[PDB]
Amino acid sequence: DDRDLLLAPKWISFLSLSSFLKQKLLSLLRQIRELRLTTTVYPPQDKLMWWSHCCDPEDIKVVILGQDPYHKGQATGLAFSVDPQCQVPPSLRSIFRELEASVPNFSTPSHGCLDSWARQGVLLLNTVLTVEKGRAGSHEGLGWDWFTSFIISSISSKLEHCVFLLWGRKAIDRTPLINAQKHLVLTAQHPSPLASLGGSRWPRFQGCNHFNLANDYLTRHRRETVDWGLLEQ
Repeated sequence: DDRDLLLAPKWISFLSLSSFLKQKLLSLLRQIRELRLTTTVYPPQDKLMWWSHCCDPEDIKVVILGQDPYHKGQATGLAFSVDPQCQVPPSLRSIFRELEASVPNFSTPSHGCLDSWARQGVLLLNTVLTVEKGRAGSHEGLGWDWFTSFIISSISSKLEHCVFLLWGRKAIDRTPLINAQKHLVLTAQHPSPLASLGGSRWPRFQGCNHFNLANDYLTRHRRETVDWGLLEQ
C-alpha cells in the first residue's frame, strides 16, 4: 500500500514505481523496522523520506548527495543537515566556510538546520539512508543503492537544467546516472577536511565555488536561484 512507502504522494506519482519496486521498498523498510528492535538506527523511520516532504519534484533546482546519515543522533533525514540540538559536525562547518568565502549574502549561522535549503528546491539526498549508531557506512551496499540511484535517474530523466553537486568518491560514483546534456554536474573533493583527492582525480572542495556556479547555471537557463544565505533556526 502507498501509505507505507513513507514518500509524499507528489513523489510517489513522480517516481512512478512499479509494483515490484514498491514491494521491494516495503520489504526494505520492514527489514529496518525489525532491525530497530535490536539496534539503534539513524535517522528515525519517519524521517527516511524527509526530503520528499520539504519540496515537490518540480521544485528541484540543485541536487546535493550525501553518503550515509550521521551516526551520533544528529541526522534529520536530510543530507548534511543537523538537528538544532547538536553541534555542527566537520563536514557542514567546511561547507559553511566555502559559502562564507564565496557568496556575498551568506553569513555562517550558529546552527546547522538546512530546511530552508530544502524548501527552495535543494535536494539533500543521502546515497544510503540509514546507519547503525556509531558505525559509519554500516548500511552501505545494495540495500539502499538501487533506491537512491532510482531517484537520481528519475530526476535526470524527467527534469531539466538542474545542478548536481558531487562531493567525494561515493557521490562522484553516481556520475553515470546523470545526463550531462540536460544537467550541470560539478565535482569536488569531499568537504570534510583532508578528504581524498582522487587516487582518480577531482578538484579541491576549498575554492570550488559550487554554489555560485550552480546559480550562474540556473540564471543562464532562466530558473530561480538558490539563496544559500537563508538558513532559519
